Amino acid sequence: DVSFRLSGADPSSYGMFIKDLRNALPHTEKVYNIPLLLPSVSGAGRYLLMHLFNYDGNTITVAVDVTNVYIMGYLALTTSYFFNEPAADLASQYVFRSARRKITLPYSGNYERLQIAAGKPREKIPIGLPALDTAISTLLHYDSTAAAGALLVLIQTTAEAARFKYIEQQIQERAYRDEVPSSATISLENSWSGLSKQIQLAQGNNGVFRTPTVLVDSKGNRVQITNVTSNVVTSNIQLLLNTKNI
Ligand SMILES: *[C@@H]1O[C@H](CO)[C@@H](O)[C@H](O)[C@H]1NC(C)=O
Ligand SMILES: Nc1ccnc(=O)[nH]1
Repeated sequence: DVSFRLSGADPSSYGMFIKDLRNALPHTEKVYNIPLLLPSVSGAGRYLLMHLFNYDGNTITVAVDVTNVYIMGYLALTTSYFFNEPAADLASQYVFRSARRKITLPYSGNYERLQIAAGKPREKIPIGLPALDTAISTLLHYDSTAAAGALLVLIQTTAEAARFKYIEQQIQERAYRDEVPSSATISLENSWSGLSKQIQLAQGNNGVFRTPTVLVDSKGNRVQITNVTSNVVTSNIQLLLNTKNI
């Protein structure tokens, strides 16, 4: 398991949590020096538990699929909550079994459905450590509309930060003040699968992407990633979705 506590949290302790999260995801090889997530894992070993504590010390446990870093569901006191999707129902067979009741959320876990439920795109939702503290607090007591927004914050400040050093740094910059994500942040989130695939396809293509990936950069400018010498590949991305899952 991995843990993070918002009480006394600063950029350093957050960075330690994101390091812990990355290191909890198993891999057998690296591709261009980046850990390649496994094609599959069977049984309960597929799911990582993240223990998150809000400023007041209340806690949820979030279940994360270790092959793709997708949040499947979470436990708040004696109630489990899972996304309305087969991967999440499957996860419900293995985690939080001792919960007194299980609630299936009235949406799946993908960004498009969550944004619909939340009533806003995540371009408009501030993120940061304060927003994460709020999100944890919200998830403690069932409210499916508020939960959708909280889950958008949660996914971005955990999973997305694990996937990209840039996003981790953006959240560190928002340690004490929330701010909506940069366009670059949004772009990276949306491109993780594409980048993961192209970096793998480059293995037998001399480091050249079969299909270039269009990103937005730190300055709001739209750029093309064509090969593994790009900073996105050498710096930034920290985990690869296995092409077998793409
Ligand atoms: C590779 O990508 C680098 C970094 O973005 C770029 O400067 C260069 O033009 C590209 N070279 C090839 C061979 O694709
Ligand atoms: N890490 C993630 C979990 C759920 N949905 C996502 O889009 N990403």
